[PDB]
Amino acid sequence: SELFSVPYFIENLKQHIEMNQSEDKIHAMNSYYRSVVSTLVQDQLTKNAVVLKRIQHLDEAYNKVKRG
Amino acid sequence: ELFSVPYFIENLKQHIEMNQSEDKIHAMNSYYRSVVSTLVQDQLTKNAVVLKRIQHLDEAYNKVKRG
Repeated sequence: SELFSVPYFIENLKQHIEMNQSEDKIHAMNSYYRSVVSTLVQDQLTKNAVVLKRIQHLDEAYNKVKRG
Repeated sequence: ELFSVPYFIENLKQHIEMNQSEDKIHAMNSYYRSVVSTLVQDQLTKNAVVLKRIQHLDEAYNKVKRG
């Protein structure tokens, strides 16, 4: 719900997995992960603390989705 | 030297070669995810420094991928 939050990334990670049925679930997650981090880290407008927190959110979303 | 671009380029290549179940691109993504996770768990390095390490990793990734 909240922009760039854990549930936000959990939702996106789940949908990305569902949209790529010709790739391994874990690999689809890592692809989405690399692309998101790359975009966030290239952001020269958002505060470092905010950008880092967003990556932390994505990371937690990844760990949660992986368990399920 | 640590967590620098050349550093990640070297380690990316080592994982790609040592890995026995993932091809080039898949190995890079798995290495990347695993490293960023660690770097993000860092609770004693300044946030600016942490991001800078992740930026170098991304730059190394982009270089090894197009190269």
